[PDB]
Amino acid sequence: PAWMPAYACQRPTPLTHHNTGLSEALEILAEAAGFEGSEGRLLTFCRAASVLKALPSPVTTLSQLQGLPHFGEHSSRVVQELLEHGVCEEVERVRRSERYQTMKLFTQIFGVGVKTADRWYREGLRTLDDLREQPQKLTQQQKAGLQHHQDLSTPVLRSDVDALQQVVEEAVGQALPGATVTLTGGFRRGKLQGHDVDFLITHPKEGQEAGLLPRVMCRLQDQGLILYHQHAFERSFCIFRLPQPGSWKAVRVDLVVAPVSQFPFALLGWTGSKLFQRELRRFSRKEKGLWLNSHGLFDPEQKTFFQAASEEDIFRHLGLEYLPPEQRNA
DNA sequence: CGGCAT
DNA sequence: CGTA
DNA sequence: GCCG
Ligand SMILES: O=c1ccn([C@H]2C[C@H](O)[C@@H](COP(=O)(O)NP(=O)(O)OP(=O)(O)O)O2)c(=O)[nH]1
Ligand SMILES: [Cl-]
Ligand SMILES: [Mg+2]
Ligand SMILES: [Mg+2]
Ligand code: NA
Repeated sequence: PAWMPAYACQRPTPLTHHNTGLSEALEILAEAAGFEGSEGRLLTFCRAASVLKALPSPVTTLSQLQGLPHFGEHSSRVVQELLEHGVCEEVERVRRSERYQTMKLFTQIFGVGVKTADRWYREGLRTLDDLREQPQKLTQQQKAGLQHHQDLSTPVLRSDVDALQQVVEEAVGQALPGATVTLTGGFRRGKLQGHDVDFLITHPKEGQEAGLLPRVMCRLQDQGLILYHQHAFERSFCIFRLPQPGSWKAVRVDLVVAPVSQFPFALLGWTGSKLFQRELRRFSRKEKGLWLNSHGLFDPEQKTFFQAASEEDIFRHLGLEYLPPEQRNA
């Protein structure tokens, strides 16, 4: 064989695709690699999973893997076992292990990463109740993640997004006339549910957006909408008290402010997917010698930044065919 | 061998 | 360390 | 784990 470029940013990956079972097994091994501190193995298994998402058809025979980037002996054996038996022993052993289940439980708490989760695991902790019993071990961020864990485990729906965008737009418009709010993250790629809602805020006049995020946060807090926030800043990782009929639920909301000169770069970065953006930044540095992030695209030889008005401008400058957000689901 | 996004 |  |  199939046409398959080596970088995920070089091929469309739609929201709905084939090979979900194969990819899900490889993503288990990727997650497990991360839990053991092997970020390189995590990347390869993520990349191999992503290749299967971009293929035109279901993989039914091992021969359909011939020539594909990021498939070597290990990833191919996993697919082979799934095709020949419907299960992969290594994947089942990982999935059912106490280590994997506990690390997954702890790292899905807001404020907990692999290193913290592993420290707790080595100390004998296994459940969220164990963590509540030892609050000396917890940052304020982790306390918020634990306190709202049940709600944060509930998928965020489009109806939630629409309600949240309205209250964010109200606060932004109170804080700075003419400022705008753009939905980014997974919902912009067409995802129907998510773990949070991500919003990008800017203003058409360069510089007007300075100091905006603290003013937005104060106005949301005054409406009773903020359960948790981190506190001059450009990114806010919040938990909102989202009104529901007769009640409310906690929802993670991320806010990012960019000057309008940087808006295309921030929109590109925050629309994702995470793997798509890692691969795009890798492509930029290795194939073009340019450094890419949410602020800009830097040429370290001329010592200049590329001026962009659109995401299309950035793809074109990197020599890449443009992909709309719904084809960035790597 | 070492990189693996910023 | 955590976060996007 | 895979590859530049
Ligand atoms: O490590 C990261 C995490 C996120 N990002 C970018 C891409 C990602 O799509 C976007 C928003 O991050 P989220 O964690 O909110 N992921 P997403 O919105 O894609 O999915 P969901 O929120 O449903 O998990 O920010 C990175 O660049 N690096
Ligand atoms: Cl960034
Ligand atoms: Mg998101
Ligand atoms: Mg987010
Ligand atoms: Na976490």
